[PDB]
Amino acid sequence: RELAILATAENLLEDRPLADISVDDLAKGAGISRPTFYFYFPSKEAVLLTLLDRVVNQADMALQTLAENPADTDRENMWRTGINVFFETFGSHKAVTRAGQAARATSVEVAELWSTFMQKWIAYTAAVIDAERDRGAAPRTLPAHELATALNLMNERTLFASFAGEQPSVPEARVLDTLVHIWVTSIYGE
Amino acid sequence: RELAILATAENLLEDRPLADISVDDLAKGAGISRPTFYFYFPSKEAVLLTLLDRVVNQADMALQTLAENPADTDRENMWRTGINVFFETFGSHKAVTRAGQAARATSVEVAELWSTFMQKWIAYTAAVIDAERDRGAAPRTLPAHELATALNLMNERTLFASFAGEQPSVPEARVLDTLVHIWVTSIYGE
Ligand SMILES: CC(C)CCCc1nc(-c2ccc(C(=O)NCCC(F)(F)F)cc2)cs1
Ligand SMILES: CC(C)CCCc1nc(-c2ccc(C(=O)NCCC(F)(F)F)cc2)cs1
Repeated sequence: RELAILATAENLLEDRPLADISVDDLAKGAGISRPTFYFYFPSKEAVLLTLLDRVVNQADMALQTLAENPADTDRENMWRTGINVFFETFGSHKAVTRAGQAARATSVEVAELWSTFMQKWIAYTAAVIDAERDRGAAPRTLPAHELATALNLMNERTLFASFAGEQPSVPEARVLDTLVHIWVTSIYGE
Repeated sequence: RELAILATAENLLEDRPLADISVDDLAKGAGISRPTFYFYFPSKEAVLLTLLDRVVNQADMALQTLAENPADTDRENMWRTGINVFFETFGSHKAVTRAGQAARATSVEVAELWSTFMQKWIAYTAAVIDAERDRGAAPRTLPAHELATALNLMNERTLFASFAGEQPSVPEARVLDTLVHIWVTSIYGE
């Protein structure tokens, strides 16, 4: 029934914002009553937090999997496989992505979740840049953590604008190539 | 008295969010009554829209001024002078920047203002990249408008995270050099 509430919420978020979804809407979709809903989640806000937590951990575990089983390809394709984790994971859950980013403004728990994982993904990015510099493949230009931070924030803004069809945005079918170019040139360029 | 209302609002936004500022707060600061406030602005939301409109046009007119009077320096310093318009203009009005970005979620007029100017700044960016390619200084890699869009969105997210001291963020004293590196490598890199 927890899974039914979560699937109901993800389905309804494709049609309307969390503000237009009632606890009664979530309960009906999961085949339970309102007070029975409160046995599983304290609020509709907690439901979105759990949905975002699932998608964020999905992306994180995919990047951990790549990290353990390196692809046998050139540096451009290495970075492309990493960015693609986020493109495919968040782009496969557009309504949770959209609603979760909007909740950053109003939910300390959402803001803290997003902050925690971005710090982790930025640290990992910087560690890989540092490894590329140590082996002589990348030049020692900017501080690696500072470069990693700007590239990770570029991807957050640019992928999510693309998925939402914002004006302006890179077309979704061009956004991966766009970001790979900017990561590879900025990491390997003198 | 319009200028007094606007100065009052900019001052109060340094201490608290627009949600915690009342029309009565703005009126008191400008030395007028509540109904007299409504003679100048329909809402506190319109006051923020005007503040954001002023800062956005300040940045736009600064970039127009640079465009007319080119600086006599290398390509890295050219791009640095352009990014610096946004760093100095928005970084000199941090409370309006913060409040204006937050209002994008709730105000169609704010969202449309921000969208309109980003389109203009992206078009100008793409026109300069195209000129650099035409003269043989930049290689024909990505579509220039797509590259321009991702670089402009990177700057929006990265400058505003820096000004807000978000975790994560590039330190404010490093953010200009960080962005200049990524623009120059991605625009001139093969
Ligand atoms: C083959 C193995 C060793 C992977 C090596 C390539 C790597 N890629 C990354 C990386 C991290 C973050 C993001 C990124 O997109 N952040 C932003 C996340 C989001 F959601 F905000 F967009 C994109 C790539 C780090 S190392
Ligand atoms: C010497 C003359 C000819 C200027 C040539 C250098 C140029 N610089 C730009 C440019 C445009 C936008 C931004 C930019 O930061 N956008 C994002 C704005 C904001 F506010 F969202 F951060 C940054 C530089 C375009 S051509």
